[PDB]
Amino acid sequence: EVETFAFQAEIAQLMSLIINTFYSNKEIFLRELISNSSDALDKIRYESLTDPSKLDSGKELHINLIPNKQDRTLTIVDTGIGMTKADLINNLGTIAKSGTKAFMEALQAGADISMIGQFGVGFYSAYLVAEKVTVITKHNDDEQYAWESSAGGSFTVRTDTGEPMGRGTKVILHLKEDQTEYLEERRIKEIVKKHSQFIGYPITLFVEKE
Ligand SMILES: CN(C(=O)c1cccs1)[C@@H]1C[C@@H]2C=C[C@H]1C2
Repeated sequence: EVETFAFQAEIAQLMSLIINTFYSNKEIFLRELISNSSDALDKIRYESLTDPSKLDSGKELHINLIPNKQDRTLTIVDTGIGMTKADLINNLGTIAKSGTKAFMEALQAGADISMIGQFGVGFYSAYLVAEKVTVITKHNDDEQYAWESSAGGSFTVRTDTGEPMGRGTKVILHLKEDQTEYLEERRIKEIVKKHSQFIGYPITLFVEKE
């Protein structure tokens, strides 16, 4: 059972601006997604101080970067707090409406796409490099869900039947054909060192077996 939803109009306009604007500095997408993972890890770390049982679904707090040249995917996995169904369908998009409006005003005033994280809508920079994004997520208070979108104004949410995650979020970037540099180990290392060197959780870059 797959449910299909329209993006709010502002968010659809934002993703079309991200997909259609000429902007060469695409690598900032990785900083934004790692920043999101770090925030999610911060959240479960704080909550577990007053309720240790929140870590029953996994005590390790980390971020894994998993390129896959065969599937042409880059996966960012964290063991943070995860996202509920209502987060996916309504809450986070509602919050993103004001930040989207502010970011688009700033872009008219001379800002540039690299500043997107200062508005809280950095996730959508994934569409700088990805033609489709799948998000698998598990919150302690809800079931495991798959969110997916190829832009175009709509997204889907379904219950996930894949491997159980425990707790956290997995962002699967289905990369555009000309963005496969972000599958290369030395390129990912360079980007993490440049933009994410002080993230307070272990970031493990998986290497490919082939
Ligand atoms: C995956 N995703 C996130 O990881 C975060 C965005 C902002 C803070 S976390 C989002 C959930 C909903 C589905 C995709 C977007 C909107």
